[PDB]
Amino acid sequence: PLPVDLRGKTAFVAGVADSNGYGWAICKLLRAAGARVLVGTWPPVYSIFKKVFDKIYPLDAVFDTPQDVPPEVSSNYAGVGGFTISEVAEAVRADVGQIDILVHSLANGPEVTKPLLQTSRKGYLAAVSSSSYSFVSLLQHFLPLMKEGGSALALSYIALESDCRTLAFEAGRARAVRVNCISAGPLKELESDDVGRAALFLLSPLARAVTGATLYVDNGLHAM
Amino acid sequence: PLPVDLRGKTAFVAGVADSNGYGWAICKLLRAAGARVLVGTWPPVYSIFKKVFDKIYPLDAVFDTPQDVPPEVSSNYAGVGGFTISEVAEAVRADVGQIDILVHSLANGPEVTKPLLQTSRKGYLAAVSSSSYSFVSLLQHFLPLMKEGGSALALSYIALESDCRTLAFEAGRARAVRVNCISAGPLKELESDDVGRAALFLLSPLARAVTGATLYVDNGLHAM
Repeated sequence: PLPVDLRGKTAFVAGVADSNGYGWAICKLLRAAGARVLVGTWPPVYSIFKKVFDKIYPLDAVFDTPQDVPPEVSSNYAGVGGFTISEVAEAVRADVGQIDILVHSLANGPEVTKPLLQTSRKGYLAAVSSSSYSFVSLLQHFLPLMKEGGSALALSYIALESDCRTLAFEAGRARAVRVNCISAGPLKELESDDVGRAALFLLSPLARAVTGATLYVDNGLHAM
Repeated sequence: PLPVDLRGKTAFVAGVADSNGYGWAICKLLRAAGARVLVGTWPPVYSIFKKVFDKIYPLDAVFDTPQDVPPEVSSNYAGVGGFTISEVAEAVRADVGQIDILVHSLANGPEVTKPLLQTSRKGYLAAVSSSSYSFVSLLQHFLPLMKEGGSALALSYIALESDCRTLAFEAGRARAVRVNCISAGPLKELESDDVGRAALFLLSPLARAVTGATLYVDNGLHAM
């Protein structure tokens, strides 16, 4: 009925913080369906890991290259091995050469919900950078490494409907790579696996004709 | 990973005209997942069937009550027995009493895509009526027979994003029924299997947290 065999494919999933998170859920769903799973985890949580997935890398998706990492954040993060997006993507390439699936688990609560008059330039751009741009970059740096017909999904929880359709167009002409987004509510009950299943579906041949879609997994919350 | 077990559930699929359509596809998919499939077919094509689905009814979703059927259509459609939406819904209720799934396959070609200045009132309202209202009515008359937590899907192929979100809200407060829509392209390419599988996903417990969604199964055509 809804067959999902990912055995031969491998996936890189960015943004795996805790256990009861949507990101972790997806790792299982992909791992269960047979895919090979590479994970990019916030540097801190990475060490308490390096000491579900077939391989893990430290990754702070808000940094693109070493030059963006401020001297303080730098030495802190100590002896971990490049955590910026360009560095992790290099590592993945050396380690597997090509991936079929790309997932970004992007949790963004505080800002971008705060009324504009109460905001600050630095804090407003930090939320844009962190809540939406990071995915653009992660895709930018991982796209040249994705098989044609690969699939990318950006997950946001707790309007990228733009970047999505746009990145769907750009990544499509580029390598015929589907790009989709899931906008979830915090976890009419909503469990991680609710997002994990919708995620799994979009990320598989089952949705081969689906790209540029934003699906709200929030029990009717959005627009209702 | 994407288990779909509909055994103890029954569905009424409206539209089913040909054998190489998305509608027919979904009947098989639902049946395959174990569901009991009730079919509403255009009166004419129904007489050929009366000679996948566990039961079929003659149905012209553009008519709500007998009084809507003009004498030219009455006498023609002959000896089929009540094909309006109110009459079919009555028959389904008598035969099974309650359904878990409702699907509408709407095919709307040339009309409604034609430039406004090039249209006529009668022809404009005729396209609204059958390309979108028919679903409102079909849902209006079937909702009372749907189990709480039921699932409804409007399929349009070859605008109604808010009409979908609206019916999602109303049917939500009402019977806690999910309402979603697929906007497909004509028959990586695009085959019934693609739509039918996305249909199956939204209609199953897998998409339990999904309502008011409009998903374009058109290889990125729309939104790009």
